[PDB]
Parts: sequence; C-alpha cells; structure tokens
Amino acid sequence: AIGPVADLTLTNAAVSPDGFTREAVVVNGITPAPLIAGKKGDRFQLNVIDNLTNHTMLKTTSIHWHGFFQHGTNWADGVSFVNQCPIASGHSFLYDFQVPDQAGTFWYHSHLSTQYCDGLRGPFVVYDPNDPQASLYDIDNDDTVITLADWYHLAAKVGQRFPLGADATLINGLGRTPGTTSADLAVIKVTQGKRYRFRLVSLSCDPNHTFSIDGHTMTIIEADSVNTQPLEVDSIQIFAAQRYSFVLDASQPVDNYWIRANPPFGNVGFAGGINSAILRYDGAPEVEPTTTQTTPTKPLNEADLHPLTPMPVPGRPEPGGVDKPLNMVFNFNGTNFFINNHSFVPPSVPVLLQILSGAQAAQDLVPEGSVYVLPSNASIEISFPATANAPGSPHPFHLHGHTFAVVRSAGSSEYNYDNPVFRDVVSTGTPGDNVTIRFQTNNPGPWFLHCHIDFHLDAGFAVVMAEDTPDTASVNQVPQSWSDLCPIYDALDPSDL
Ligand SMILES: *[C@@H]1O[C@H](CO)[C@@H](O[C@@H]2O[C@H](CO)[C@@H](O[C@@H]3O[C@H](CO[C@H]4O[C@H](CO)[C@@H](O)[C@H](O[C@H]5O[C@H](CO)[C@@H](O)[C@H](O)[C@@H]5O)[C@@H]4O)[C@@H](O)[C@H](O[C@@H]4O[C@H](CO)[C@@H](O)[C@H](O)[C@@H]4O)[C@@H]3O)[C@H](O)[C@H]2NC(C)=O)[C@H](O)[C@H]1NC(C)=O
Ligand SMILES: *[C@@H]1O[C@H](CO)[C@@H](O[C@@H]2O[C@H](CO)[C@@H](O[C@@H]3O[C@H](CO)[C@@H](O)[C@H](O[C@H]4O[C@H](CO)[C@@H](O)[C@H](O)[C@@H]4O)[C@@H]3O)[C@H](O)[C@H]2NC(C)=O)[C@H](O)[C@H]1NC(C)=O
Ligand SMILES: [O-][O-]
Ligand SMILES: [Cu+2]
Ligand SMILES: [Cu+2]
Ligand SMILES: [Cu+2]
Ligand SMILES: [Cu+2]
Repeated sequence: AIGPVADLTLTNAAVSPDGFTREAVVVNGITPAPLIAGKKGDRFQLNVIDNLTNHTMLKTTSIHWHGFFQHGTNWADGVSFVNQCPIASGHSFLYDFQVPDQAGTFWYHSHLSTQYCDGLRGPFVVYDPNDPQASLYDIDNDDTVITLADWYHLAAKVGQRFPLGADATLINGLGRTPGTTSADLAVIKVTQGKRYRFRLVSLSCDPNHTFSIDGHTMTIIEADSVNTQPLEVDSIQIFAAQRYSFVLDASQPVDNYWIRANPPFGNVGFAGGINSAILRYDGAPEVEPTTTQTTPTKPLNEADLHPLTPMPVPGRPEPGGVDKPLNMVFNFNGTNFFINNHSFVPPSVPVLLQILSGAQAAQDLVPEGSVYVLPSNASIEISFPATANAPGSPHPFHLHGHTFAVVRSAGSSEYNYDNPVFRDVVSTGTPGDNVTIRFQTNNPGPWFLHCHIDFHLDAGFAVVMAEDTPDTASVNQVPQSWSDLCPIYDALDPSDL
C-alpha cells in the first residue's frame, strides 16, 4: 500500500469495473482509488496532483481524509469552501498532517460536489503496532481490505439529481449489473484454518448495504475508527461512509462461498451474481460459489456495540444535559434539503479563511444560517429527529473533526449515557427515531456536519460547526500553498472548473 508519503495523481479514464465502459475520475490510474496505509504516529504527506481534463466530472478537486481529527490542520480537512478552495487542474497541493492519537479503518474521497461518485474514493488504513485486538486474528494486510461502492453508468452531473439507486455494487472494485451478468467478480482468498481481520469500508455515495458471507460469521472488533468489544454477527447493515473490522474464521470446508452486499434500492438481490463477490479457500476450483442464503439469526444492531476500552460520555446522564444542546430539524422543498430552515450553499471565501480574516461570530459568518459557533472545552449534544419531510431516509450523518458518542441509535427509544459506541457516521433512522450524539469541543476550527448521501450533501443537507473561532487562527497554522489556492481557483474560467 502507498503512503504515508505519496503522490495521488488524478486523471480521467475509461473504466469498466462491472463490464460496461464509462469515463471516471481515477487515482494513480484506478477506481476505486488505491489503499493508502500507515501506522499510529505517522506523518502523512499526500501530494494531490490534479490532471483532470473533464469539466463534466469537474476539473477542480478537493480531498477529504474521512475520520481523522486534523487537530491543528483544519486547512487540510478537504471540504470545499469550508476548509479550502479547490485545487485547480494543472496544479498540486500537499496535504500534510499527523495522526498521533488515532488508529483504525478510514477512507478518502473527493469533497467537492458529487465528484467522489464519479470515482475519487478509496480505503485508508492506519495500523496500530500494539492493536489490542491483534490476538483475535492471524492476518491483516492489504488483501483483507474489502470496499463497497455503488456504481453508476451515467455520471453524477449527467444523471438524475437524486438517482434511483446504483446500476451495480462493486466489491473490491468489481461486480455485475443486470446487463453484464458475466463480468468478473472479485475474489477474496483465504486459507483453511486461519483467521482474517477483514476491514469493510463503505465508499457508497447513497445506498446502504446489507453485507454477509454464506456459511460464515463475522466477529466485529471495530466500528468506524473505534475498537469495540467483540460482537459476533451474521449480517451487517453498513451505511454510506461507515466502516467495520470483523474477524472471519476460515474453518469451513475448502470451497467457494458467496459474499453478499445487497443495497436497499437500485438493483436488488442476486440474480446473475449481482451484488456479489467470491470468498475462495486456497485449493478450491476457480469457479462461482453455489452456496445459498441463510436467514440471519444474529444481525448487527448499533445498540449491541460498545467500546473496548471505556469511553466516557460527555455531560451528565439526562436529555439536554450538556453545555450546548442542538436539535436539527430537517426539511426539503423538492429540490434542496434544509437544516433548521437553511440549505447549505457553498460560499466564495472558504469558512476557514473567513475566520482567519476576523469573522468569529455566527452573524458575521456566511452563509448566514448554516454556521453554528461553539465554545471550547464544552460538552455538546445533537439530535437528528427523522421526519417524513426529509425523504431518502435513513440519512447517515457525519461529523468532521470528531468521533462522537451515539447515546441513542436508530430503532431504539433507549438513551445510553453509560457505555454507548462512539463512531463518526451514524444512521438517523426512520420517522419515529430521534438519533442523538455527544462530543467535547476540543478541536478548534470549522468542521462540516452533514448527511453522507452525496446527492443530499450537494443539495444543501449540511451545516458547519465552527468551534473555538477565537483560537482558530493561531491553532491552525496555515501554509502558503493553502493561501495560494483561492486566488488560483477564483481566476478560473467557468468551463475550467
Ligand atoms: C467527460 O465525462 C463525461 C461524464 O462521464 C462523459 O459523458 C459521456 O458522454 C456521452 C455522450 O457525450 C454519453 O453517451 C450518451 O449517453 C446518453 C444518455 O444515455 C442514457 O439515456 C437513457 C437514460 O434514461 C437510456 O435510454 C440510455 O440507455 C441505453 O443507452 C445505450 C443504447 O445503445 C446502451 O449503452 C445502454 O445500455 C442503454 O441500452 C442511457 O442510459 C445517450 O442518450 C447518448 O446516445 C444519444 O442518443 C440520443 C437519442 O436521441 C441521440 O440523439 C444522440 O445522437 C446520441 O446517440 C449517448 O450514448 C455517456 O453516457 C457519458 N458518460 C457518462 C458516464 O455519463 C464524456 O464522454 C467525457 N468526455 C470525454 C471527452 O471523454
Ligand atoms: C429529539 O430530542 C430533542 C432533544 O431532547 C428534543 O428537543 C428538546 O425537546 C424538549 C421537550 O420536548 C425541550 O425542552 C423544553 O425546554 C424549555 C425550558 O426552557 C420548555 O419549552 C419546556 O420545559 C417545560 O415546560 C413546562 C413547564 O412550564 C413543562 O410542563 C414541560 O413538561 C417542560 O418540562 C421543555 O422542557 C428542549 O428545549 C428541546 N431541545 C432543543 C429544541 O434543542 C426534540 O423535541 C426531539 N424531537 C423529536 C421529533 O422527538
Ligand atoms: O465527509 O464527507
Ligand atoms: Cu467522508
Ligand atoms: Cu469526514
Ligand atoms: Cu440524506
Ligand atoms: Cu464531509
């Protein structure tokens, strides 16, 4: 795997991951983008080189490193017009950050418009040389990463605004459509008698996926970047941008077994081997599995996940019991999503730059209603009440700059102020849920908060949490090339975007 120091060269290319050629945004020649790897304590120097030529999929770009805190490097967080202006084609930009206090399973993706959908999305793993879970498995390497990607035959700008689901689901970059039921499937090799730490990464743009492996169970040991107490399951519903590590014990008979990743909409089920890949034991014939689906008897619920090392819930054990409660009221006008009456529109001057220039109060920050200012070292609680008014539910909400406690999950009326799982992406459920989260403001800067369905994000389903605006300038020392981005971008012709 490349990294922790590396060149990420962006180009446009024809790809056919599911048997059908279309143009894509690729990274060092491939989509999904390649695995970036390093270890706890590393310094990542990822030099993004923009050589994109296709305006329809955007020649400009910006890259987010999903799940990293970026403490004191808010400039590198990637999010376009919040954290930087876009990189222009013909240019480079070095993302330079440290990961001193974090390990686990992450990913990276374009954070401009719906560009990540057109192919700029890949896995990112930070290994812990003293992983507390290491005794549970034998093998954890580049070949134990499993990615899932909803794949479209029409490009994101050319297609529907809220598309009717994917054409294919890609498992490790490969899969089938109804029209291409003899395209190559991905194969994941195992050896009988060994235990694998599989790191499952959703690169999804919209649908969630219900993931299983015939004949096998999965012992979950990590949710997003957070180590969990081991939880054995046999089906996982993974929402856009979520991750899980799970241990698979490869001690079934030597055979081919179907790996299944069924989306809630699009092309559903398994006809012709769609939404499928192959788990192949060494020595088995190199042929499709003939295993059949078993009804799950131990599906994953977020309520059953708890952290491995105790992770104390900020604030006090009762609703609204924190320095700053917020409630996020979703709505939708048929075109744009709205949070507390406002649809995020990206500003010309990035929010960070606004703050550096001296804008530190919510009323002086543009766009007016979308930016909330938070005091430092303060406990926060945010509730995301699902509503008939925000269609496309369940919406998986993501907070940059933080992992957070999920005190109330989707499908639960219970509040857990004691030992809830922490993570960075959480499903806000269906009408009747009031999914609720907590975190401490210990990370000065402006951090995006949004639905990770990329079509909803591009339609304004976002706000910005500008924490500690007074110390934001001094804590986030900016490099000259970051300063150079906006003049270069603002100089561009509309057709060169
Ligand atoms: C920069 O990047 C962009 C984005 O990736 C690249 O865009 C590609 O642009 C080309 C055209 O320039 C485009 O091909 C065209 O696609 C349209 C749309 O197709 C859909 O239309 C219907 C959807 O509801 C549906 O009927 C249709 O289905 C059928 O299409 C063909 C049938 O033979 C089959 O392949 C397919 O399986 C299915 O049966 C599509 O889903 C299409 O209409 C175009 O064909 C046109 O037909 C009209 C009809 O009257 C004619 O008037 C036109 O003369 C024309 O023949 C054509 O196929 C790609 O779809 C775009 N790619 C993506 C991923 O969106 C762009 O190329 C790139 N630039 C460079 C320089 O590389
Ligand atoms: C999802 O969860 C959120 C967070 O819990 C929830 O928002 C909160 O709702 C409660 C009540 O529904 C709000 O609490 C109010 O606080 C003020 C006090 O300043 C008052 O309006 C109320 O206090 C009392 O009023 C009467 C006393 O005269 C009593 O008879 C009454 O019982 C109250 O105790 C009330 O407590 C709280 O302000 C919000 N938090 C926000 C908006 O940030 C939200 O409603 C939930 N959404 C869904 C759809 O379930
Ligand atoms: O994070 O998008
Ligand atoms: Cu993300
Ligand atoms: Cu993120
Ligand atoms: Cu959404
Ligand atoms: Cu984001």
